[PDB]
Amino acid sequence: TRVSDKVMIPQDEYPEINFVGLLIGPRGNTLKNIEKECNAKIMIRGKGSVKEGKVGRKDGQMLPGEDEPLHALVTANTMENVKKAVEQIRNILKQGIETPEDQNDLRKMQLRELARLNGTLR
RNA sequence: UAUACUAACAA
Repeated sequence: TRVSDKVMIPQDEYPEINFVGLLIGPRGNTLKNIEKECNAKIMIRGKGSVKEGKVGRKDGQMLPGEDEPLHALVTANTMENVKKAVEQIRNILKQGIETPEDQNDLRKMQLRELARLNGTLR
């Protein structure tokens, strides 16, 4: 008895940017956070998901990157738990680094969650 | 020049 629900990333305009980053966190703060909240399982699948085609780490495609577009598959037990979980996740992607007019100034805040956490805050 | 980027977990 497990429910699934991934978050679609606007790969039509943006590649994967901090969508995978912010959604993850340092090592995976955002991932484990929502995981400990509604008992969900965050796992981004697609091109830029497991830092296999980005910078920082080593290069060398290991997982197929021609099928999955760019989404963060979040599992759980009930649709309710995964629902609220996906909600926050959207607040991270939907806004990403080009957050709506609601904020915009805090567009870089998605990087502060990790920064202020590891002292990486300006 | 934190001018913040973090990639895990899984695949």
